[PDB]
Amino acid sequence: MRVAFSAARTSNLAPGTLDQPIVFDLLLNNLGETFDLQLGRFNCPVNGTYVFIFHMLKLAVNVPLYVNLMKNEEVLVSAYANAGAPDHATASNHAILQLFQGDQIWLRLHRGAIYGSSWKYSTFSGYLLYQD
Amino acid sequence: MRVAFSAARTSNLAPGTLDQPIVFDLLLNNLGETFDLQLGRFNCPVNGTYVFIFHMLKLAVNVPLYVNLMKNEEVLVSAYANAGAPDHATASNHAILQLFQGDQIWLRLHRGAIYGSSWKYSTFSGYLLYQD
Amino acid sequence: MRVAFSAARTSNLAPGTLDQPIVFDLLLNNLGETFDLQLGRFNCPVNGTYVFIFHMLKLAVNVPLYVNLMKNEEVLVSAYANAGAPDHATASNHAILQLFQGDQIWLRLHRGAIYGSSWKYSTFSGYLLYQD
Repeated sequence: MRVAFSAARTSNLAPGTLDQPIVFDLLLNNLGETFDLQLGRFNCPVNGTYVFIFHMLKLAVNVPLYVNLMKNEEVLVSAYANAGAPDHATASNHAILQLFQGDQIWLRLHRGAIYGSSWKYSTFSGYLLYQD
Repeated sequence: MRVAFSAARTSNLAPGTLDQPIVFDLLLNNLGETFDLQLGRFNCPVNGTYVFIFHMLKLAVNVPLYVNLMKNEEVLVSAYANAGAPDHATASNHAILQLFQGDQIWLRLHRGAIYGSSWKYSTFSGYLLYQD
Repeated sequence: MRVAFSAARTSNLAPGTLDQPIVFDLLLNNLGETFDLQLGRFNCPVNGTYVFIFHMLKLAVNVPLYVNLMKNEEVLVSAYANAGAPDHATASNHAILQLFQGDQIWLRLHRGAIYGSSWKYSTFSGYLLYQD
């Protein structure tokens, strides 16, 4: 009945193929124990309205970053970042939606690469707003 | 007593003049039925503290994007995006405020143009945090 | 038991040294009276889960912007912005965490400079999600 997670990447993610899940290595919060770091997946524990937000810093290489917020296998919302130079830029978006118990929410690295360090530029959080 | 909307643009918005409302074509959520897609307006149904957030991806043209979050006819907070090249960039901000029943919250495209597609880069959400 | 602040900078901040606090001059909201504008500090009034978010627009000079969300003296999460030219760009991030009464949350300008005007590009908000 109370759910809130906040996760960060503290090391770089540069997958060898397109459309890979963004796994996280650190949790700033995991109230309700709903977030699986190793899979990078939020497991919905109760039917309700949930809020999600993410900020992904891209690696400082001249290659764009595309990120999707996913519900199961569906793209919900997306973000783009590109510096037009070997520099960082940030891909961010948010969503509010009704979920059912068992729904999985996760972040997909469609294309590009993500910067991770102990300063936690690259973050992903969500919480239960209204139960039902 | 429970209010949450999340809207997206799935087609481009390139108004012919400055200071035009950002209309939305798709709702990811409309708990409480407070958001009018066609006008792009949130109609406050009850006095309370509300949270708003937006992410607007600009068209890939060398022209900056300025967006205002509006309360009735007043600029509340603003966002800027510019790539310095024919590339996308994202204008985002947020606000938390006390509203009265009948207040209207909406997004204004001050200058520039907004990218819309089925991948839903360009989003606008809000919700009731505390009733009163 | 109900806490929500939203603050903005309406004038430029260009500190003479690294790692300075971002003070705010304007409050869009201060439900619970927890935010000290002059220090730019949120004073946690009750143990609970809190959400924070910020958007900082950098000055239009070719110098990057680094911002940290701080808990007492600890970096929680960070943001970067750079245009690669004399142009604005936005440093944003968010976090959800458990705090105790007496904890202080604030924004640190690690390096760079922040743009402030009446259009309120540069914002910082937080609220109590769950008391306990």
